[PDB]
Amino acid sequence: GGFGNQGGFGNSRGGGAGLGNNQGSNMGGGMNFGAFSINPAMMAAAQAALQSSWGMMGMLASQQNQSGPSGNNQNQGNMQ
Amino acid sequence: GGFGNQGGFGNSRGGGAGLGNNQGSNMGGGMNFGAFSINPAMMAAAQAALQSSWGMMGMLASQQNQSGPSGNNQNQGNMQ
Amino acid sequence: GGFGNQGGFGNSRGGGAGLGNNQGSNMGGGMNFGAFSINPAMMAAAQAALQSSWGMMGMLASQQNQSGPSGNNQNQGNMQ
Amino acid sequence: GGFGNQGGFGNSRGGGAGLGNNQGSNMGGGMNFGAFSINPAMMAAAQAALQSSWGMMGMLASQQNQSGPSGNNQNQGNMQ
Amino acid sequence: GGFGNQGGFGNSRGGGAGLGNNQGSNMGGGMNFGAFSINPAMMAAAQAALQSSWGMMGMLASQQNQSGPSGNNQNQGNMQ
Repeated sequence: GGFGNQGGFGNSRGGGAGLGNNQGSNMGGGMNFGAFSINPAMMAAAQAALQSSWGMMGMLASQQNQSGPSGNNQNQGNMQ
Repeated sequence: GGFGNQGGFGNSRGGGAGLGNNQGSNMGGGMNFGAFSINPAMMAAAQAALQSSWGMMGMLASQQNQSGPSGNNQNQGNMQ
Repeated sequence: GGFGNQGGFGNSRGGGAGLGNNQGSNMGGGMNFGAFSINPAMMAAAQAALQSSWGMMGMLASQQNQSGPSGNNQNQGNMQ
Repeated sequence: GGFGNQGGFGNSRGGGAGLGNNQGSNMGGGMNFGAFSINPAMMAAAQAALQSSWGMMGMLASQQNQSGPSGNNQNQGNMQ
Repeated sequence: GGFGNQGGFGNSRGGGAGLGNNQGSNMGGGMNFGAFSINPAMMAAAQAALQSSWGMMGMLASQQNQSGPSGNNQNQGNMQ
């Protein structure tokens, strides 16, 4: 058998809706997703840190260090 | 048999709705998802930290260190 | 069997809607996505840090170091 | 079997909508995407850092170092 | 089988809409994308740093160092 393989999606008259087959990956931190819809309305706001991993080896090493956001200012306006 | 393989989804007349087959991965921290819908309305707000992992080995090592967000300011407006 | 292969999507009368087959990758930090829709309306705001990985080896090494955003100012206006 | 191959998408009467088959790559940090739509309206604002990877080896090495944005000012106007 | 090959997209009556088959690449940091649409309206603003990679080896080396933007000023006007 293989190593680390991923089959396809939505074929041969595909259908349905979702999130599938993620390895070591990040989805979010301020994001909107709309499809096949009528009059959608969405709002997102995030202050965040994300860290992820798949298959990691190490010897006398240091791997993945993250220091988050600090000391920022932000302003977004209105939408009529 | 294989190592770390993932079958496909939504094929041959696919259907239904969901989240499946995630290994060592992160989904969230401020996110909206809508599909095949009429007049959806959604709001999300997050202050967060997320950390995840699959298959990790280590010897005389340090792996995955995270310091979260600190000292920020944010403002989002209105939507008529 | 192979190593690290990914099948295709949306073929032979494709259909449906989603996110699939990501390895070691990042999706977000301020993003909107709309398709096949009527009168969509979306808002996103993010202050963030993201880090991701797939298949990593190391010996007497240091790998992936990230220091986030610090001390910025931003202003976005209105949309009639 | 191969090494690191990716099948095609949207062929032979393609259809549907999404994000698929990413290896070691980044999508976001201030981005809008619209298609096949009527009267879309979108706003994005980001202060961010992103880092990603697929298949990495190392010995007496240092790989991927990132110091984020610091000390900037920005102003965007209105859209009637 | 091959090494690092990518099939085509949108052929033989192509259709649908998306982002697919990226290896070690970056998409964002202030970007708008519209197609086949009526009266679209979009705004993006970004302060960012992005770093990405696919297949990397190293021995007594240093690879990928990035110091982000610092100390800038910017102003964009209005659009009636």
